[PDB]
Formats: sequence, structure tokens, C-alpha cells
Amino acid sequence: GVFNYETETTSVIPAARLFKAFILDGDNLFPKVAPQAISSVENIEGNGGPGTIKKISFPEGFPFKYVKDRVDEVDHTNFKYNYSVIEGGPIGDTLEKISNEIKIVATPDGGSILKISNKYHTKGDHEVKAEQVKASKEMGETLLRAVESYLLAHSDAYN
Repeated sequence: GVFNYETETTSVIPAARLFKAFILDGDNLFPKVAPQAISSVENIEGNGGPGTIKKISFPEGFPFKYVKDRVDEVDHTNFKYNYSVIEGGPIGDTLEKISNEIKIVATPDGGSILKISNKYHTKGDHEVKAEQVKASKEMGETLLRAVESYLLAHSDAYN
């Protein structure tokens, strides 16, 4: 079945810049700005558009080693980005896939808001462990703060 988690978080980075950096170039930035959240991101197949498969490896010590994610949709017009966790980590005989949808919206002060949906598809019926969901938000928050700090400090990047 499908468990749907929604949350919002604020960012001090304007929407378009965050989308270009955090979303579209996350695969290159995350290991660079947060080597203690993500050790590496490998493009297995594809250029970054729909269908692209990436292997995200976590640092030694993390609960999970790696996941493979599939890019589902990249919507520059609406700053929407959809991707799915399709293998590794929590994926297995209880969990088919985690489908994620991110939307970045501008705020009048020049920051942004990230509206996030995480849709866990279980095979089960095992229920999705709350520890696992809380861990997903904590990681998302960690990556965002690290990417924010590096966009604030490198003004010529992603403009």
C-alpha cells in the first residue's frame, strides 16, 4: 500500500537558484558540501532527466550503505522534481519503492519554501517505521542546510 508523508521547510536561497543547485546539481554538490551525509553519487545510466538512475552511497557508519534513485520528472517551469528510491537501503521484501515529489516556491523576502511529499510503497502489509520516515526528513534538512551555506559563500555559482 501507499503511505504519504508531506512536509514543508524554508530556505534562505531564492527558488530558481536552489532548484538549479540543490535539486539539479545535488548529485555533484552533496558529496562535496556534505561528505558526512553523502559519500558519493554515481550516475549509472542517463543524463539527469527522466529515467536516469543514480547510486547514492552513504558514509561509513550510516544505517544504510547505499540506495539507487530514479529520476521521474524535472519541471523547471514549476520548480518541481520527482524521484524515487528504487533499490538498496530500506528497499526489499517489505518496501517496493519510495516516490518523492519536491516543489520549490518563491517567497516575497527572496527566500523559498520546499514542499515535500514522500510516498512509501510497501508490499507488506508491513507498516512504514516512523524512525525511517523521521530519518528521511533529518537527512533532507541536513543536505539543505549544507547546500545553503555553500550557495551563500559562493556567490558566482548557479546564477
